[PDB]
Amino acid sequence: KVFERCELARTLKRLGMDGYRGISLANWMCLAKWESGYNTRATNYNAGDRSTDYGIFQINSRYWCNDGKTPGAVNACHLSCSALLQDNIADAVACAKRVVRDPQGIRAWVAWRNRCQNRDARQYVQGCGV
Repeated sequence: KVFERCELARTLKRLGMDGYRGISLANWMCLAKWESGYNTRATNYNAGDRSTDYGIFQINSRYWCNDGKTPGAVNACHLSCSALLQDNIADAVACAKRVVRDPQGIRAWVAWRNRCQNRDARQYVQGCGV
């Protein structure tokens, strides 16, 4: 499913992402925008290390979910990576929450540093009623 901006904004808020571990909703919106373009079926194979990024937040199979083919991987979210490709994003959200409970926080995603950190991210939630 490809979410519309405000549609996703409202959904994330209801799932309790606003301010989760100090991360504003606008930051989560910026992250999903640059990782998948708000697309839940997005997948990306990293030929360099044999891992795959799954779903709306492009969560990596080496640490967060199990896909069985990634060498020396763990499954910290205790989820099949398949769960991160559903239209309902409840599981992807529960896993993103797990990722940021680690010391790096939102910085775990390099794309966040390049495209979101120290920027005016208001634009991602403006006019959405959240």
